[PDB]
Formats: sequence, C-alpha cells, structure tokens
Amino acid sequence: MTEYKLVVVGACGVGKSALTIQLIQNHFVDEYDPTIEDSYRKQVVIDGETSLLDILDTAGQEEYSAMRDQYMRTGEGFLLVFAINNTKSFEDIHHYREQIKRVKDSEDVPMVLVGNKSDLPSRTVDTKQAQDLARSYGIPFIETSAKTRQGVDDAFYTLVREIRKHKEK
Ligand SMILES: *CCC(=O)N1CCN(c2ncnc3c(F)c(-c4c(O)cccc4F)c(Cl)cc23)CC1
Ligand SMILES: Nc1nc2c(ncn2[C@@H]2O[C@H](COP(=O)(O)OP(=O)(O)O)[C@@H](O)[C@H]2O)c(=O)[nH]1
Ligand SMILES: [Ca+2]
Ligand SMILES: [Ca+2]
Ligand SMILES: [Ca+2]
Ligand SMILES: [Ca+2]
Repeated sequence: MTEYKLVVVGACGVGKSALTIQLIQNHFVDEYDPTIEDSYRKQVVIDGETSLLDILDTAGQEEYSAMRDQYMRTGEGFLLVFAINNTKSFEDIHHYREQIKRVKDSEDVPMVLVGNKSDLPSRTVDTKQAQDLARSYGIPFIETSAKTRQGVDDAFYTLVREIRKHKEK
C-alpha cells in the first residue's frame, strides 16, 4: 500500500551492508565486498500500514558522480551510519548530510542517525555527543548492532515513520 526508497550511507567499514543484510536476510556478515552497491526489497507492516521498502546499500568510491546524484535523488529517507568505535566515521556524518541536502535540494530530508557496533566495548563516540548532533539536525538517533541485531529493525522502521511524517508536511 505504500512504497519507500531508503538509502544507507556512511563511511567505509561502519556496517552499512551488515545492517542491510541483517534486516533482509537475518544473518550477520563478518566480511562483505566493500565496494558493491545493490538494492534490496522487503515488505513490512509498520503502525498497521504495509510498507514496500526498496533499500539502497551505498559503497563505491570516494568520488562525485552525476549517476550517483541521480540514484541518491530517488531516496526518500536516509540512514546516516557511523560506528561507535570510529570517531572519523562520526566526523564524516556532517559530509553525508550535506551531500544529501544538495541532491535533494532541501534542508528538511527524512534521516536517522545510526550509531552501529554497539556490541563493542571500545566506544570512542559518546552516546551524548551523538544525541546532541541528532538534536541539532532535528532527527532521531538509534544505536544498533548488526552483529546481535539490537536496534536493526528500529533503525529502519523509525526511518519509514520519518518519511511518513514528512509526506504529510
Ligand atoms: C568502503 C566503501 C564505502 O563504504 N564508501 C565509499 C566512500 N563513500 C563516499 N565517500 C565520500 N562521499 C560520499 C558521498 F558524498 C555520497 C553522496 C553523494 O555523492 C551524493 C549525495 C549523497 C551522498 F551521500 C556517497 Cl553515496 C558516498 C560517499 C561511500 C562510502
Ligand atoms: N562487532 C560488530 N562488527 C560489525 C557490526 N556491523 C558491521 N561489523 C563488521 O564491520 C566490518 C564492515 O562491515 P560492512 O557492513 O562491510 O561495512 P560497510 O563498509 O559500511 O558496508 C565487517 O567486518 C563487519 O562484520 C556490528 O554491529 N558489530
Ligand atoms: Ca558495504
Ligand atoms: Ca534550492
Ligand atoms: Ca546550509
Ligand atoms: Ca526533523
């Protein structure tokens, strides 16, 4: 009854593919081709309404392309993924947000900030610092583990709720 294009972004190694493959195939990948980009589909009921999700798992290279702009423009909501043990990945979030804003030609784009790898003890990004970032962006923040599945469905489903909220703006 409604289709949603979701796009998963963030630095290399943060767990984009792991999170996506957990959601879709219900297993954790220890190693997955670091540059392949593909889309996945899945149907989910969220708040009583059937959602047909088309999920783009981004990767590729550190480069601009008009082709990438074109697929990114199709996205209706974005997961901004960092790893909680990788401060550089957190620092990179700003860039991803900016580039989304660019291609969507909009400051108000449905997004969720995702702190992945929450199962690891060696955290270098505080929950508070993320929460404050997400506050400044006006978006939710969810901590996930693709390894244990903690928060995986929540991250994706919260993004759909964000998209729904926006489509009524
Ligand atoms: C390990 C491979 C990997 O996961 N990645 C490769 C580097 N990526 C990446 N690097 C820099 N900038 C990126 C970027 F700006 C976008 C982006 C564009 O170009 C337009 C609109 C919205 C965007 F997020 C993307 Cl998709 C990837 C970028 C990805 C991570
Ligand atoms: N411990 C832990 N490792 C993870 C988690 N998510 C991803 N990884 C690992 O981190 C590495 C990169 O994951 P991947 O999904 O390929 O990252 P991507 O480059 O963002 O697509 C892999 O070794 C994964 O097994 C997580 O939640 N916990
Ligand atoms: Ca990947
Ligand atoms: Ca404009
Ligand atoms: Ca601005
Ligand atoms: Ca908002």
